Amino acid sequence: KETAAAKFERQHMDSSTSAASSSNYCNQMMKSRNLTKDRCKPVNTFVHESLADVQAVCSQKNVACKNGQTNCYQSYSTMSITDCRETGSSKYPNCAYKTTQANKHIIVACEGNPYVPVHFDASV
Ligand SMILES: [Cl-]
Ligand SMILES: [Cl-]
Ligand SMILES: [Cl-]
Ligand code: NA
Repeated sequence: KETAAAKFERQHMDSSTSAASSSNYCNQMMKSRNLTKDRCKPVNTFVHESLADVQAVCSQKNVACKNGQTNCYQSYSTMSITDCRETGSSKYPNCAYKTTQANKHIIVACEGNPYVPVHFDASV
């Protein structure tokens, strides 16, 4: 049974590459992180920074989350990210994703002790 912090790591951290350099990155990563197991997760962002750098966002700019909560934090700097989105022709179990690489500020919700990211809210 997965902790919220561990779920964030599994869904959103990819420190092993500096960027998505292939159109098939999302198809491979959504599968290997078990985000296509019982259904195709429609949208998911991977962050290509160290875990420490992403955890540090919880001490950066405090902003509102989309849902009105006030435990969201926006990174001061831009980060390398890859947005993965199901294509219109995708449907389980043959999940298919579009890969879009970008450099953007990330916004995460943080909780707990230690105070760490538990939800990916958006990128700007
Ligand atoms: Cl898993
Ligand atoms: Cl996401
Ligand atoms: Cl402020
Ligand atoms: Na947790």
